[PDB]
Amino acid sequence: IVGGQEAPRSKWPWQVSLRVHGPYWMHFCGGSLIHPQWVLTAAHCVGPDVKDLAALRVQLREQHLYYQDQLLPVSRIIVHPQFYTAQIGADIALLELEEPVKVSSHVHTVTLPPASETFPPGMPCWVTGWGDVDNDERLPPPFPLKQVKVPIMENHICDAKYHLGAYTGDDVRIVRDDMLCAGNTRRDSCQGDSGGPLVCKVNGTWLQAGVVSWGEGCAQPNRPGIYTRVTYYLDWIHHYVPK
Amino acid sequence: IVGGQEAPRSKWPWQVSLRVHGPYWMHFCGGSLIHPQWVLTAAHCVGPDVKDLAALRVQLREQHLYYQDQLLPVSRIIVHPQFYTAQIGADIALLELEEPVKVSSHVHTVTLPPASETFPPGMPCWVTGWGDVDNDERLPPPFPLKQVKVPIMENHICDAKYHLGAYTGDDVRIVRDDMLCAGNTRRDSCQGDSGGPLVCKVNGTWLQAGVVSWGEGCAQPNRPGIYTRVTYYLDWIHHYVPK
Amino acid sequence: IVGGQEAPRSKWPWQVSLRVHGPYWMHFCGGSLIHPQWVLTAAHCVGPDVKDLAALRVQLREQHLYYQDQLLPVSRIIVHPQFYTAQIGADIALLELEEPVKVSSHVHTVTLPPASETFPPGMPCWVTGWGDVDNDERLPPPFPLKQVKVPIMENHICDAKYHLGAYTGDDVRIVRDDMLCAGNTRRDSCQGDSGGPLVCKVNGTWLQAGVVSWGEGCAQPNRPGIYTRVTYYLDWIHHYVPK
Amino acid sequence: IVGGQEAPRSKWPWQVSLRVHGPYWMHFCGGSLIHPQWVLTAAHCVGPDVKDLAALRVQLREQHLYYQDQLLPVSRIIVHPQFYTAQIGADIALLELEEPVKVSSHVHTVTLPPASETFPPGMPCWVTGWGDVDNDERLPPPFPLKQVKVPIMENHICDAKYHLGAYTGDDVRIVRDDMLCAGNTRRDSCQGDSGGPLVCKVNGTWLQAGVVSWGEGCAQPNRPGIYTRVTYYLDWIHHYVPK
Ligand SMILES: *[C@@](O)(c1noc(Cc2ccc(OCCc3ccc(Cl)c(Cl)c3)cc2)n1)[C@H](CCCCN)NC(=O)c1ccc(F)cc1
Ligand SMILES: *[C@@](O)(c1noc(Cc2ccc(OCCc3ccc(Cl)c(Cl)c3)cc2)n1)[C@H](CCCCN)NC(=O)c1ccc(F)cc1
Ligand SMILES: *[C@@](O)(c1noc(Cc2ccc(OCCc3ccc(Cl)c(Cl)c3)cc2)n1)[C@H](CCCCN)NC(=O)c1ccc(F)cc1
Ligand SMILES: *[C@@](O)(c1noc(Cc2ccc(OCCc3ccc(Cl)c(Cl)c3)cc2)n1)[C@H](CCCCN)NC(=O)c1ccc(F)cc1
Repeated sequence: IVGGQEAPRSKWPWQVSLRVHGPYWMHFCGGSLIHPQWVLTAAHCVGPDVKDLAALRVQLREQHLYYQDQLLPVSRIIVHPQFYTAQIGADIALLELEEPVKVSSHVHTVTLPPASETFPPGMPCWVTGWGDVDNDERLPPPFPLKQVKVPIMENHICDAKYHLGAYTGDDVRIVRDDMLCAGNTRRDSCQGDSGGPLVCKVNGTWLQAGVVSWGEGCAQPNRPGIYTRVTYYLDWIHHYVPK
Repeated sequence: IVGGQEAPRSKWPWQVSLRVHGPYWMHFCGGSLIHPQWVLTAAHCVGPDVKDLAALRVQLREQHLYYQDQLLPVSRIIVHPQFYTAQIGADIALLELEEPVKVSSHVHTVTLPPASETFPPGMPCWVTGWGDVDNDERLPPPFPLKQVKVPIMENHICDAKYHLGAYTGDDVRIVRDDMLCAGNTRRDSCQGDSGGPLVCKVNGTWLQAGVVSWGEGCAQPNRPGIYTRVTYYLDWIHHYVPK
Repeated sequence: IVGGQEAPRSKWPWQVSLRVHGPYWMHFCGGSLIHPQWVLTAAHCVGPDVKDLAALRVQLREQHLYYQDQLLPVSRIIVHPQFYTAQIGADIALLELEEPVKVSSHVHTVTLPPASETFPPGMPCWVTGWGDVDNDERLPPPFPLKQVKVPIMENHICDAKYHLGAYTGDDVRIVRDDMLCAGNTRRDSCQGDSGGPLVCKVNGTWLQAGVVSWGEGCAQPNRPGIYTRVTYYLDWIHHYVPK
Repeated sequence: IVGGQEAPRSKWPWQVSLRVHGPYWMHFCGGSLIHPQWVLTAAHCVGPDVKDLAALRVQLREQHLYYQDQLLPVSRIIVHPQFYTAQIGADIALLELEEPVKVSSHVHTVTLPPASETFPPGMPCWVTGWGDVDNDERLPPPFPLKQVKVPIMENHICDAKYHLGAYTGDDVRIVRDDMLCAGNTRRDSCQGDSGGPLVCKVNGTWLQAGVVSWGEGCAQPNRPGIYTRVTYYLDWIHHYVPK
């Protein structure tokens, strides 16, 4: 996370850390608990190539990475079949846990938005994770969960910005309709925030608008953060995850 | 180049090295001389973001990088306007030299194929360059120009291979119609060969079939090298380069 | 620590972590609390070149580095004036804290040996710290304090081992009389344990025999860990530290 | 080499490159040809631990590293038996080639100084090699042999400078009597120049005064370059090398 602050312990009870087997169980991406048995993440965290499920675990909400790990094994990785790269789109995946988790006020699911919600500019939205605090700058120990409030911008505005300082023709769409844009040169997600949630408070409910997907660096001029637009993939999610 | 050998001095008179300003004029990509004043390369070498022409030079055929440099300034970079990433496609660009080169038997142009030419599967073609000799393995000093014979593979077969061990749906195209495929787990192009030529000898003439574009690593199982299909972009090339 | 285990919370109440100012207060060396206002460490941690006291802090015993830091400022660095390199010797230094520590069962001082004490070969001693777990292998998060039992070895035997597979003449001393030797190819101290204590239980009391100094890598054949011999420098320590 | 310039082809016919077996025969130290069968270098380049001779070769003078290699195998490595570290001293070694080389005006031996020559300040002296051009700054391709004129300073002056900004007591000698000091903040040897020659022209003959040994970084304030003093080790050299 670029800008923002350490999250209060009572905020973001759906935040998860994805861990890869190595010298230790290392954080490589975020996710969100959308069901006691299901984690929502980015496809680019777990694909497009098929990996050994034994090499993956999930960690539920931790204030500080690694200090109190209780790792959960995964039974299934489901990756959107249209996914190949984040810039092409369909950057969305599901992890099925081997067992349902016990939910509480400290650890519980995020609400998915209804199909009609567009998340226009001036919506209050937050992105959370344990990623880099700037381009090529690691989150230092003790690895506190960060949050930052990011301004939403309309896709067409964001598309026009991505074309400034580029050879790409103005008519060749960069920011696609299954994507959502937020952030500026002080407030963004960064490497290690991938797969984590962008959440907006709508009529007193926290809704997941986005999955951290991609950008040209982090907090760079005319290069806002890009997110998988959750409303676009509700029917695909609801094929796997009970309502 | 993976699984290659050092090129004879008399072969590949069209090979060029692209150089970026730093502590020295470092090789970052290949190219081909298609006209005395024009170099053909990959868009991803020089875009999609706009670069300073002052930081770029061209070096014509060298047996060993850096030994006998005579660096040429570039007057214009023309990146295909449909280019954003190599996986989306249109991975092709033109460098206009500030002066035409005086051609010789040692340094001269490659022939572009006719629009009709379909380089059939199995045909023996060659790819050349000063790139890595394996995944994350640098070409050692003294940096000899390398060559490897790579068989052409039909797009449908190559697309099918990229789907093996992948979550991507079989009906979702990975290798697109403006791309061409060559190589196996012993013979491939690699990082630093980007923008360089894939050449095939047809009716006793060397024709440039491909521009080194992308792949999943180098010489990996079921991940052949992907190239920009030159026949696809002949009308765009001929818009700038005299016939 | 090589071949160790995580320390019980009740053990090694004198262990300290030395911290340098940067993007965070990073652990670079160990130390021991020998008096409420004094830390014993290696000269090579803090010399021979003069450093800014503002850039140094001390952290008293913590089970996991960085998690619950309470960083203590240092009023003075005293590096033995005969120190230039660890292999020459006098690898010993004192940090004077700005305030005396309030001692407890969890955090308190280690006992210095009497001048006469000869820690005989084969005696069970312990070395502790947050250093590497093998050659160029970092302690993973969450950075637990580690411990390993290492047998004391006679200087003459240790000197003889350093000469095996070396050009150095057998009559040319490598392990000097102000040094002490411990460890084998399964059990050693390593990079980041420097300045930490080697403690031995004598007549029911923990005595500090050694300060982690140097070696040829960690746990290498015929290259035991070398330590500053504390008994050798008692008169220098007691010049500054009340008895 | 810090400061100075590329050496003319006609200068330093005694300069040698030491090569270690890896992905390529990589330069790690310099040397000097003192006899058709013998190379003079630093002990720290080849010791104190015994290595496999098959992993070492010698390259005689080349203007550009790697471009025209004709590598020579070594029959013997002879390291001063008093050597353990450069700062302790006796930083001197001999390589015996398997065959005598053919000498010419382009490749020939350097003259050793007579026992009485002290090399006082104001002597014109040069140091040569393919080492770093500044602290952690590699010689760029094409790796030209560099030279720099370095001012000699008296041992006592150099010893006093090494004490400025240090804890080491003023009467604890750092610069030892078997060592020689040259350089300033514009002109020095650096990492990769180790084992190479410091040569001074005395009564129209080039004499090797020094072997590149050590320093605190390169061209740093109050830290001139330190060399093994060749006159100190003449009797040891003459045990092995014919006059
Ligand atoms: C994401 O934070 C991000 N950062 O890096 C990535 C890519 C990445 C890196 C490592 C891994 O490790 C997977 C290991 C593994 C092993 C075994 C098993 Cl079984 C499994 Cl499942 C996994 C995966 C993925 N993603 C950032 C966010 C940027 C936000 C900018 N505002 N995204 C990118 O860096 C990025 C992604 C894709 C792009 F096309 C461009 C940029
Ligand atoms: C290509 O060999 C390759 N290798 O690296 C690249 C990417 C790359 C990296 C650096 C640069 O630097 C140019 C910077 C610069 C600065 C100043 C100025 Cl003025 C200019 Cl013009 C430019 C450019 C490009 N490409 C390989 C080939 C793989 C072959 C496999 N068989 N391709 C990739 O590595 C690759 C490219 C694109 C992708 F989407 C994936 C993979
Ligand atoms: C020690 O564990 C060790 N590990 O690294 C060292 C060297 C070292 C590296 C960095 C620093 O940082 C000091 C920075 C600093 C900045 C500001 C301020 Cl204000 C201050 Cl005071 C300081 C210090 C020291 N030492 C190991 C133990 C090996 C045990 C093997 N059995 N020792 C070595 O690595 C070693 C030391 C000396 C040698 F000559 C050789 C080897
Ligand atoms: C020297 O230029 C220098 N630079 O690095 C060294 C140390 C060094 C590095 C690599 C190797 O390779 C060993 C490979 C090998 C493999 C097989 C076989 Cl068979 C053999 Cl024989 C060898 C060896 C040694 N030395 C610089 C010069 C500094 C000049 C400052 N004005 N010296 C140092 O960096 C240095 C040496 C010793 C010190 F105590 C401090 C500094």
